[PDB]
Parts: sequence; structure tokens; C-alpha cells
Amino acid sequence: ISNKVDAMVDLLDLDGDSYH
Amino acid sequence: QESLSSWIPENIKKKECVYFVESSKLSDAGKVVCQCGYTHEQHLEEATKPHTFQGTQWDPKKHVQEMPTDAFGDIVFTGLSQKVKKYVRVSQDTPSSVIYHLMTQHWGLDVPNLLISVTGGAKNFNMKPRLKSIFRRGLVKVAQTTGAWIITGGSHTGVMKQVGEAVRDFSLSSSYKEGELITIGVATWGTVHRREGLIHPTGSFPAEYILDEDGQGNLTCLDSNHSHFILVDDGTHGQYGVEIPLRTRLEKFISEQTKERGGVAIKIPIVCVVLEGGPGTLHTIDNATTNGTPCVVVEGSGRVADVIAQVANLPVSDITISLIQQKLSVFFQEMFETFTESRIVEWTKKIQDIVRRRQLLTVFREGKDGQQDVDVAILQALLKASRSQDHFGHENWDHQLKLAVAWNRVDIARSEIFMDEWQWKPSDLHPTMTAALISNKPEFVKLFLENGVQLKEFVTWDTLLYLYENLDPSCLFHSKLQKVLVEDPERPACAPAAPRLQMHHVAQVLRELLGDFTQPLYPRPRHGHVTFTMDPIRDLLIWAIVQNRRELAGIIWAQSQDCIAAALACSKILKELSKEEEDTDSSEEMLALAEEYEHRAIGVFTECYRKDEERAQKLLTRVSEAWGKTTCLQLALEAKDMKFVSHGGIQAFLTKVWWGQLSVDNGLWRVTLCMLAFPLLLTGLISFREKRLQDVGTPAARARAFFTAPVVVFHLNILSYFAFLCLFAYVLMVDFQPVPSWCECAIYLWLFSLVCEEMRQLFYDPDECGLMKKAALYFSDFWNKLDVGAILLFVAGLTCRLIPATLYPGRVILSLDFILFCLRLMHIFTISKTLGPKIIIVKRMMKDVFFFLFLLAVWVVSFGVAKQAILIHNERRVDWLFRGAVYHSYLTIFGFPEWLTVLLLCLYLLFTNILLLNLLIAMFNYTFQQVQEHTDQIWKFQRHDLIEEYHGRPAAPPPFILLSHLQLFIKRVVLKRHKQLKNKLEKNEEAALLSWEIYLKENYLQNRQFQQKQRPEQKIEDISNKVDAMVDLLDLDGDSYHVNARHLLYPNCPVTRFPVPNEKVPWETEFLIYDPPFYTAERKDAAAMDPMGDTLEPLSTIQYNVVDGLRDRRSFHGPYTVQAGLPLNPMGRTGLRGRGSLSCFGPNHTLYPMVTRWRRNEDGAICRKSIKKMLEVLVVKLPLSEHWALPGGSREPGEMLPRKLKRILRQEHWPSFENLLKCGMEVYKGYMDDPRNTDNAWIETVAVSVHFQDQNDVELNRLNSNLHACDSGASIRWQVVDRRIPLYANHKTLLQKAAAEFGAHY
Amino acid sequence: FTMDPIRDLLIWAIVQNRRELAGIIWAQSQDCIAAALACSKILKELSKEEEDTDSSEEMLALAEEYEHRAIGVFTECYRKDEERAQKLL
Ligand SMILES: Nc1ncnc2c1ncn2[C@@H]1O[C@H](COP(=O)(O)OP(=O)(O)OC[C@H]2O[C@@H](O)[C@H](O)[C@@H]2O)[C@@H](O)[C@H]1O
Ligand SMILES: Nc1ncnc2c1ncn2[C@@H]1O[C@H](COP(=O)(O)OP(=O)(O)OC[C@H]2O[C@@H](O)[C@H](O)[C@@H]2O)[C@@H](O)[C@H]1O
Ligand SMILES: [Ca+2]
Repeated sequence: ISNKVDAMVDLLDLDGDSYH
Repeated sequence: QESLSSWIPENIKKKECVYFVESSKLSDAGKVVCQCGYTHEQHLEEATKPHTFQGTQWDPKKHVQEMPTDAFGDIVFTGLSQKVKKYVRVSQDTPSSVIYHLMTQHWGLDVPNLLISVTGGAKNFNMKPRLKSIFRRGLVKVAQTTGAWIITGGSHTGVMKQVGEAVRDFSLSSSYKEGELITIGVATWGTVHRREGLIHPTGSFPAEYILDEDGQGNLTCLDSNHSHFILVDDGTHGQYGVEIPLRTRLEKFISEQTKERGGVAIKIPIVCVVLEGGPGTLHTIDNATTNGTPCVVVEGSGRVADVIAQVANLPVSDITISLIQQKLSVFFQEMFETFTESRIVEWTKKIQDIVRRRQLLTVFREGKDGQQDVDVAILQALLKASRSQDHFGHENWDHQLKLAVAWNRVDIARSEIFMDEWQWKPSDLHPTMTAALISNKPEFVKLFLENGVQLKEFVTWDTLLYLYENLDPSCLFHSKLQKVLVEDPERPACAPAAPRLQMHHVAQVLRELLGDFTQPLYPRPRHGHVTFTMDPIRDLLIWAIVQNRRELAGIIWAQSQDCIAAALACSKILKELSKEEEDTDSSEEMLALAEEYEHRAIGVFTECYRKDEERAQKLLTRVSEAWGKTTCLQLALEAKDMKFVSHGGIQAFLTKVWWGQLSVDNGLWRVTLCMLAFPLLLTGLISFREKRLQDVGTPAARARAFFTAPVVVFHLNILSYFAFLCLFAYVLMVDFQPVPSWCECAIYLWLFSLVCEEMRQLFYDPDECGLMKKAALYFSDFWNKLDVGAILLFVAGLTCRLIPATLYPGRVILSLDFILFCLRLMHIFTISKTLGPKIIIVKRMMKDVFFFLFLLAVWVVSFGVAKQAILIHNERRVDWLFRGAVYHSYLTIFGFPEWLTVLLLCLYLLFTNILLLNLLIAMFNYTFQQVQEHTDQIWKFQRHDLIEEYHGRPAAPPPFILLSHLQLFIKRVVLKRHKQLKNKLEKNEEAALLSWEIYLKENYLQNRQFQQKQRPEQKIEDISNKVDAMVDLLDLDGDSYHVNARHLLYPNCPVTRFPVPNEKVPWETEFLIYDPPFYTAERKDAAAMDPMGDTLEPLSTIQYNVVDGLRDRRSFHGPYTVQAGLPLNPMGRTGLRGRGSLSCFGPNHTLYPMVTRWRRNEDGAICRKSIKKMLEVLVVKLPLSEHWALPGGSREPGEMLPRKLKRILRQEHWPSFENLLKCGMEVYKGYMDDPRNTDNAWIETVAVSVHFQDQNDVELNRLNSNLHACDSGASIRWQVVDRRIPLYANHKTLLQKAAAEFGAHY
Repeated sequence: FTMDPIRDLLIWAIVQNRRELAGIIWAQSQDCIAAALACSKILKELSKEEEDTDSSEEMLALAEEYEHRAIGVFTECYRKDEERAQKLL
């Protein structure tokens, strides 16, 4: 359950000048 | 005390209406009232005289006068309490310095740390029970810790009654605790019921006031719980509200003008708070918030609270006067119809001017899921207000944090106070560390540690003394320390009776708690910057462990120096303390803590054993310098540290001592066989370790090293004792004579040798200890008791054998002696593996079998006397019948006549053969059930002292121990343990050993906390915190006017103006109720200013928007409209008709010059902000302005208008030169917002800015020399520029407008 | 009105083995240490004559809980001020 809810909180937390 | 009673009629005044101006509306049975009607037919306490003018509508400025006050003093309520209460009647206008000097000096109230001013509804107040709960715990809990000053209105009604009750019961329930939550009440002198008894012309040092809740018409009576009383008088009688400006004015002067401890100033923080109110409440909040005190309102509480809390986050322009009465009439639904439009516009104006200043207000929100405290609200209402009030203040940074300690808010203090912008040094956290420690707050000391406070630098000597001065008085150790310190006899001469607390006192109680063997820890002085002890963290550990503070001690153990001594000492102290506790809940926790510390000691030592064993053995035999010159092992012995001594490696150390110089594995039978033959040891018969003795065979050294081992001396003493018994038995059996034999005298010689060995067993003193205590620890031993009983019986028997007339007595006495010696040999079986555990149970069951056997004796005595009385003739023989019946009773106990014989034998069979056997069965079941299996650990703990006693003993069997006694007795005639059980190591060695130890501790701690992370309760807690963060994350998915003009309280002129909302400001919008008073100043009819303050006459003829000669009566912005021959404000409406204190109508033109320069560092380069730079302005402070402001003058003269600001300030002749140099740059011109604006006479300005770019010698040199500044002013000085710097807010607008011209910061 | 109302309601709610109702109305009681012991005495004197194998166990455990409540109040009042707390017995 803890691994499930940590995957859940990870998924919910998921939401130049060119010179010489 | 009489200085007060003289001082009050000198100092304070009180108001007096002097003339009868008879009121038109005659009062309710007070028809003779002259518009105040206090105590006469008139409003007079003197002759109601004509006074040369009977002025109709007698002016309160002109009629009412001041008089010296006599109504002061003390008070008591008749029977309702027993304590006394101070009270003072005070004038309407009084300097707050006077009242502060009174309350400090002549009342004896020290300076506070917090000022809560609570306000609410007085006569008509109703509350839900949930609101009632916060007053009982939230207000009292936050008042009682910080040492607050609850200031409120003094009344017996409503909310003030709730505060009065909720502070009273705390004082009763405190159970004679020190200190009382001081409470000061302020009410008006007019609306007091029975105040005629209070006026005593002399000093009323006693007084009596009886409250009566019957005669309350217009008036109201006092409350009986407030501890000081202040009665503002006004001269009026029934007025409500003459106490608000005095309370608000006094609160500020107390908060921000009295504490200046190391610096400029430091302000005592201050909070106003409301519950539910009406028209008195809004005026109080509005008058308070202009003075800088924050205000927290509570949601879900009452009428005014809800209508403020609904309009909290709204924009300021969004308030409609319709919306006000709409939200008003629903919450005021009892008296909603009692509202008129003028009351609606007044309340709309007040709510507008309050919710403008969003910094100084907070809502409690009534979160109602935890319903946490007032404290979480009050802290944020401090912090938001403190930043806005000042940015350079440092008192709030250190004064605030301390307060945040006392309510246990670590998330707030971490997030808000410890973000940035403090620039603290770490040692500056030292005093606020200390109060975090005494108040037992582990979280804040953990946060200070993670922020970088060093314990080793922190604990000074005097700091430790102060720590012990403030022990928790509930604990047992405080009572024991008090019982010592009161019984301290050597403190004769001092100013007081209770002398002091010195460190040798707590050292003396610690020595008696710890045991006799240690030395005193702290020395007594035989008589700086920072005196340090030998080891600081030891002392703090002792302090935190005597008071049963668990989680605090668990932190500061982790920084300890030498840990294995420390955990065992803290186990010993707790076990010695938990016996004398006598409270059924303290003893269990105080025991389990000691068990946890035993676990910590085992956990460190089992690491250090596994890393390197032979070094880890050196850790036990070390003598610790810290804990009073003892070792670790003896400390573990005295504490009955059962689980510690049964560890494997320490038992291996004990065995390695036991087998001595030779190896440990060669068994016992081979030991007996090499004991049998002398050169068998010289042969390859036995083992050895330390192979220089095993390989290189030096047989003299090998024989000496063989005899040095204590197993050898043990077996030799056993053999000699055995032969002693056998030859003693032979001389006792047949070889006994009245003349002494020779086999007898040899045996008496061997027993003399035994008694001299027991003598040196008693007299040996390795370290100095109590000699009587040495005898006590001797005689506490079981086998010592048996040995001394045997020797005293022996010398008594030898005395009896020296009597030839008692030979058969004396001989059999020496028999009984023999029996004692037999039990001595049972001592041998303690050393076995398998028998000692059984011997323990015998030593157990002796204790109750004794008290059983006494009962058996009384039973058999009763039986014997009964049988002797029933079955004999009447006889009194000496030893015939009594001894015959005693032998018959011994035959019975060791193993018509028909009915009586059957009755006697059946009584014997039912009694002595049955029930006491069942007592024995039950008692020994209860005994043997209890022993369980602990017995092996009891034996392993019992193993040590035998090895000790044989290690100390000399090597000879006791016929030859005299050879040992002679050399030791002659060495102690002329002028120290062995170095295998206690040795003082090299200092250089001990440093390396302790560093190795303190390395290994941190390796223990990680495994400890990591496996503590695997308990399931920890996992459930982590899952709950995860899902609460998850539900929080998922739950996550105005019109600019002249607002300083509309603001009330026209300065230096006690008048008012009309309430004007944000709607009816401009001249375009019609306001049908707009009726401002035609207000003029007293100096509006005066000198060279225009006399048109009373321009209803045709005297108003000067030029409008044109220069009427020297009066350039023309705006820089544009042409003002004229109505009824007077100009109107082009900006809108202000609420006051007339000229006011201004010179003339329209604009009154003035020039505001500002000087600017750069702020350099110590080098001379520009100091830098985050992006911009630092700027300096030169400002003035007048002696009666209490404010810094710009040196700007009225432009009534042409060029000397800066000299009209600064003739006295700048110079006289060089001032005209700098005025020639004053050709600078202009930033802003036109109409200016100001509180001195009516609808007619406003202020227009021109603003010039002159600058110093170079900060060396140039234009600035002329400003330096051309300065005669000290003319008629208090102070002028240069000043840093920032957005928080003190000034008029009107001038702050000028600086924030002109700071863009040079790019300074903000 | 009677001499003390909440006493009577406590008696009524405790003779009928209503647990969670009695636990509420104990909290408003007047003199609590007498009340918890009286309600323990009534339950122990009643649970003997019950003769139902399921009612007697709950009717006994309730009395044990009320003994716990009396101890819990008295150990507070002892710790605050001992010599006044002796006057309570
Ligand atoms: N100082 C007073 N003492 C007792 N009663 C009062 C007082 N002032 C007003 N009252 C009565 O209270 C009634 C209205 O009470 P509310 O509107 O609930 O309270 P409010 O008038 O807002 O008074 C706020 C009160 O709090 C105090 O800090 C302050 O002295 C102010 O008077 C009125 O009928 C009035 O007679
Ligand atoms: N824009 C403003 N912002 C704040 N306060 C103001 C402003 N304009 C005037 N005041 C206040 O109004 C009060 C009366 O105004 P003036 O006396 O006309 O102002 P000024 O002449 O600059 O000050 C005279 C000073 O001499 C002292 O006797 C007196 O204490 C006052 O500080 C003063 O105390 C001043 O502090
Ligand atoms: Ca002995």
C-alpha cells in the first residue's frame, strides 16, 4: 500500500545564439 | 506608601462641570440635570453662579475644568473575595508617562512581555458553547505562559465577565502556585453605580464597595476579578465611549516607549482581539488600527465578527453601501430595523477605512477541524504586522522568537523567522536557547542544534548554576535538594535568610545518591570572562536526567564524550532514584528509562567488541576522570546492571582474569595434577599463553607465574581448609584433654592465622572510603557473617575449655563450631556451572521458611500444654513429668479412654499432619514459581566478587599466610589496587582511545534509527502523512482618492467630519445626506492669512484661481469650481466644510525641497542593495512633532520659503548662498493629499530635488560648513532611505515618487 | 425539581446497560468521584443476578471502566494539591 501511494504521489506531482 | 497618597493629589486631575446649563430633554427622574447633571440640581459641585455669562450650551472646553484628584486608593468587594484591588480615578486628558510611572513605581508592577487587549459586547452578548471553550483554554493558556497583561474594559457584563471568570478559577486551581495573571480594567467614571462611596477625600487606603446587580438602569457595575482599575472621567454622566481613546493611546506608549535594552528601542508586542460587538466595537477597532496594533477577528463568533470576516479578502472598491446594510440586517436580525441611513454610512465608512489597511488585520478563519488555538493566529498576526511596522527593528527578531518558543510552534519559527534577513551570529541564540531548555521543549533545541549552536561553547559555569536554580519543583530531586539546602548549616552571614545555591550542594546530594565510592564531582571553592568545567556535556546530561526529561536527554546523549560510562551512570541514578519516588505512575517510567539506557550501553559496547576485541577489553578497566575517578565495571556492578554483565565479551574478560597468567582452556583435572607435582609443571605438562614463557622455559619464573593465578590459590586454600577440618575432627573426637595437646595447639595456630586473614580482609582500603561503611559492606556479606560467628563461638569455647570445671560444657561447644564450618564448604559450589543456580533458590527460601517455623513453634507449644493439662494428675515436677511429656511431644511431632483418646488422636491427625503442609506447598509454590529462569543471569552477575576477593588475596595457604601478613604489615608500618583491574592510562593513549570510541558511536546510531524505522506503527504514520499531503495537493486543484483627507480626527483641533464612503466622493455623484459642519480653526480668524473662514458675509472678495497680490490663489493643476463664493475640492468630498487651520481658501501653495546623496561603505564605494543602491536624505525632527519630516516650507515668501523651513535650521547668510545653489530638479507639482484638507482649503506643492553625486569635497562641503542647524529645533540628521523608514506618509509618497530619478532601492 | 437532576438520569441510563449514552452524561456530572463508584457498585451488584452468558460480561466490563474513570480523576486531584485531596475522601 505504501509503494502504491508513493507511485500515486509521484504521478500526481507530475501534473543559443550561434557564434564562433 | 504615603508618597502615593501625597503624590496623586499633586499629579492627576479630574473634570468638573462648573455651570448650570439646564438640559431641554429632562432625564428619567433626573429632570434637574444641566446637560450632564452629575451631583446637584445643576451640573455643578460648587455654586451654580452666573459667572458673568450664563452661556447657553456650555462648551465642554470652556465650562468643564480640571481639579486635583483624591478619589484614589484601594478597594475590596464586600464578602465576594478576600484580596485587595488597586484603583485610580483619572482625568480625560492625561500624559501616559504619568500613568506608566504610577503603575510601575507606586503600584509595583514590572514591565510585561505581551499586551493582549480583548474587546467585545457588553450588555447584549450571546455565544455558542464552542466560542466559550476558547476563552477557558486558548486565552488563559496563551496568557499564563508569557506573563501577559490582559487589559480590558472593567465591567461585570458580557465578555469582560467571561474573562473575569476564566482567569479566577485558574488562580484557585493553581494550588498555591507563584504569580497571578495580572489584569487591568479601564471603564468610565460616569457610568458607575455606587461610586459615591468610593470618593474619599483623604487617602482611602482601606475601602469597601458592595456590588448590587439590582439598580442597573443606564449605569453598570464593576466586575470583581480584575486586579487593577482605572476610571477615566469626562464630566459627563451617562456617556458610553470616553474610555476608548485613552486606552488606545495608553497601549501604544506602553508597547513601544519603555523597553530600550541595548540599542535604540525594542517594542513589547501587542494584540487587540474581538469576539462579538456593536457600535462601541467598531470605534475601538478603528481607533486602534491607526496606531499600529494588529487585530485578529474570530470567525463564527457573533454579529460584528462575522460582518468583518466576510469582507476580509474583498477589494476595497467593491464595498457597496447596499452590501453593508444587506449583510448587516441579517446578522443584526434582532435590531436590524433599528438602523438608520446615517448609521449605515458611518459603519460603511469605518469598515472601509479598516479593511483598507490589510497589513494590520487578520481573521482567525475558525478552521474548526482541529480548532487549534488562538496562538497560531496571534503569532502570524504578530509577524505580518511586525515587518510592516518596521524593517530595521531587531527586538522583534529576538523578542518574537522567544515568544514563539513558549507556545511550541516550530513550523512557524522555521518558516517565518528563519527564512532570511536576520544576519544573526550563532552565539546570539544563547539566551533564547536557555528558556527553550527550562520549558522542556525538545523540538526547538533540536532546531537550534541543526542551525549551529555549539554545546561545548554554550555551557558556562554560571549558566549551569542558573539551570539548577530553576528546577521543576514537582520532581523528587528538587525536594531532596531543598531538604539539603535548608539543612545547610554553614551560611551564617548574609543579607537574607536563604543564602544561595552553590554547586557543591548539588554535588553533595549527587554523591549521596550515587554511592560512597566516587569522589565529589564538583569541588568546593577555597576562595572572570568564562569559567568552564572539566567536561560540560556531562553536567547538562545530569540535569536533564534527574528531572525525567526523556526526549531531551536522548538528544544530548548523542554529543557525549565517553559514552559507556555515561549510560551506566545514568542508569544507576535512575535506579537509585525510582525507589524513593512513591508515586505509582512516575516510578514505572523512571524505571523503563533506566532499562533503555542499559540497552544503549550494550549497543555501543557490542560494536566496539566486534571491531577489535583486545582493545575493547582496555575500555572496561579504564578509570574515568569525568565521573569522579571510578571505572566502568564497578559502576555497572553497583547498579545491578543485569543484562549488561551477562554479555559475552565481558564474561570472557572475567574468565581471562580468572585463569590468570596461564591459558584458559586446559581444563580442571590437569590443573589438579600439576597442583599435585612440583616438577610436572617444569615438564611439558601444562599450557601457557604469551609464548615467551611457553617457549623460553625459565622454571623459577614459570613457577611464580603458575602460583600467581587465582585458580591455583583457590585450590590450595580448599585443600588446606579440608585438612584443617579433618585434623580438627580427629582432635575433637578422641584427642580432647583438659591439658592442651600439641595437635590441638597447631590447630589453634591455624585458626589464629585464619582470623588474621579475615582481619586484613576487613582492614584493606584501596581507595579512601567510610571506615564504618567499610565495616558495613563487610558485615553485609553472608559468608563474612558465618565466618565471624564461627570465630566468636570458637574463642568462647576456648575460654570454656580453659575452665576445667566446665569441660563437658566447653568440649561440646567446640562441637557446634564444627557444624558451622561445614556450611562454609558449601561456598565451593558457587563456582560450579550447574550447582550455583540451585544454591540461589536455597538462599531465597530461607527468608520465609524462618517465619513459617515460628508459627509451627507456637502450634506445637499449644498442643503440648493442652496434652499436659488434659492427661496428667496435678503435678509441678522439675524435670520428671515436664521432660517426659516433652519427649512424648517430640515423638508425636517427629512422627472412659475410648472417646477422649479418639478425640485427641483425631485432632492431632487433622491438624498437625494436614494444613501447615498445605501452607508449605502454597508458600513454596509461590516462591519457586517466582524464580523462573532469571537464575542463570543472577549467577553470572554473582560470579564477579569471588574472583575479586581471590585476586586480592595473597597466595599462601593459611598455615603460611603469616609469612605474607608479616611483610605487608611491616610495609604498611613504615609508609593501591593491582594494575589489572583499575589503571590510570597514559594521557596520549587515552586521547586515541576516546577518539576511537566517539567514532564507533555514530556507527551505532545509524543502525539504531534505521531499524527503528521498520516498526509498523512508523509505516502507518508515514502512510497517513503521505495521504494527507496527497489530499492537500488534490484540494489545491481600488479607486484612488484622497484617503488621507477623508480620514477622521482633524489634527490639533478636536472636531469631526462626516463619514464619506468610496461612492459619494466626487462632485459628480450626488450625496443627499451630505451635511458637513462649517468648521473653522481657532486661528482661522487671525493675522495675515485670509479672514474668509466666516465668509458668509460679503467679505469674500479675493481672487479665485488667480494671484490676489501676494496670495497666489491659483492651482497648479487647474481651475477649481466655486459654489456660494467658496472653492470646492477638485478631488472630491472630504466631509468638512470651511477653511480649517489652513491659511486661505483654494490651494495653499508650498515648496517641499528634498536633498539626496549616496550612501558609501567604509571604502567609499557605493553600498549595494540586492539590485539597486543606497540613498541618504537629510531630515529634521522637531521637539513636539515626534516624527521625522522633510524641511519644506510654505510658499508665502518667494525665495526664502526653504528658509521659512530652514532659516533656523540651515544658516543665515550661507543659507542665501545655498538658496542660490538650490536651483535643482523638479519631480512633482500639484494637489497633495493631507489630513488638513477641508472641502475648500487644500494644499498644493512644488517638489524640488537637489543631489550630491560625489561623496568627497564639492557642493557637500558648502552644506557642511554652511550649517548653523541648532536654532529653535530639536534635531536634524542625515538618514538612510528605505520603504519602512519613519516619516509622514505624505512625505513618504514624495520619496517613493522621487526615488525613480536616481535608481535607489525600495 | 429534585436535589440534583443529572444524578437521576445517570441512574436511569446505567441500570439499562446503555453504554455510550451514560458515557456522555457522565461528563456533565456534579461530584464525579462518588458517581463513578456508585455506578460501579450498582453494576457489580446487578451482574450477579443476570443469568445470561452474554449480558454479564459486558455488564462487568462497564463497571471496570468506571473504576478506571474514578482512578483517573482522583490521580489528577492528588497531583495538584495533596492535602486538599485528602479532604475529598
Ligand atoms: N462600557 C460599557 N459598560 C457596560 N455596558 C455598556 C458599555 N458601553 C455600552 N454598553 C451597553 O452595551 C449595549 C450594546 O453593546 P454592544 O453593542 O454589544 O457592545 P458595544 O456597544 O459595541 O461596546 C463595546 C464595548 O467594549 C469595550 O471594550 C468598550 O468599553 C465598549 O464600550 C448598549 O445598550 C450599551 O448600553
Ligand atoms: N502631511 C502631513 N502629515 C502628517 N502630519 C501633518 C501633515 N501636515 C501637518 N501635519 C501635522 O499637523 C500639525 C499642525 O500642522 P502645522 O503646525 O501647520 O505644521 P508645521 O508648522 O509643519 O509643524 C509645526 C510644529 O511645531 C510644533 O509646535 C508642533 O508640534 C508642530 O510639530 C503638526 O503637528 C503636523 O505634525
Ligand atoms: Ca571472608
